[PDB]
Amino acid sequence: TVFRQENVDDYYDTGEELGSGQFAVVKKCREKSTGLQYAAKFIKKRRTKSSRRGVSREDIEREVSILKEIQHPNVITLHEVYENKTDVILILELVAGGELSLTEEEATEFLKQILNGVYYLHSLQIAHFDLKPENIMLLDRKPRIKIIDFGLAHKIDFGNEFKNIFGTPEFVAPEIVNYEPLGLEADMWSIGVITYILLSGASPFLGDTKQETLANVSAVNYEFEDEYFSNTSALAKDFIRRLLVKDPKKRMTIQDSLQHPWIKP
Repeated sequence: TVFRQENVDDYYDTGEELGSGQFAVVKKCREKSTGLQYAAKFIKKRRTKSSRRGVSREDIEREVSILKEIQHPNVITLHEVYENKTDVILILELVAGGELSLTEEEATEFLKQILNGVYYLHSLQIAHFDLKPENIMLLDRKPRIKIIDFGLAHKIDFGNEFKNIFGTPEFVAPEIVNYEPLGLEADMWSIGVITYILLSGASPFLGDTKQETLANVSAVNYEFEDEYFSNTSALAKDFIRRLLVKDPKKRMTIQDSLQHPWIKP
């Protein structure tokens, strides 16, 4: 699939930088025709078939196709796509409040929005595969959150996928660490990690090196530290405990998480 090949600078003016990854930079921008503001994500293309630098066209097209499907208040939306020889430029909804220890009411206020967004995605059989605090942004810093960064997202048409998929060690599920088939359940593990950090300020599996962290993830090597959780409700801990489960089949689903007594009204 091809994208708009006019010069993006003829239609948008860029401003301050908003975000910056391995092969992508995000710039605030303004559409000349409407004055409306967006975030332009410049993704570097692979230059050769076997290069390791840049993002493969297959991966860029997958991200664009998924983004085109989504319209939900808790997930970033895609406005336009441009391209040239060096970059694909996604014109994305501007999320300007930056990245997301709290009281349980504050934590559940944000968590519920995360769950609503993930419920939408999983209902469409979209696994995000990169859920982590860095990918949970606010619109204005009770703020509105937006799930961002669909660079690892995959449609899960057969219940699972078996691809080269691997995010940030602190947040990946054991099946990712062990290179097993992956489904929607991996996102639910990541939500459990996010909830643990939201309530305590501490990362449940983090070791001194990436390999240690991954070994901890695979072994489900975490515990609730009393110094961090002494005033946290047992129901909150129950919610986390039913997500940080090694067997994906025994882990709470997104629907389970919405009906759990800590969440359900």
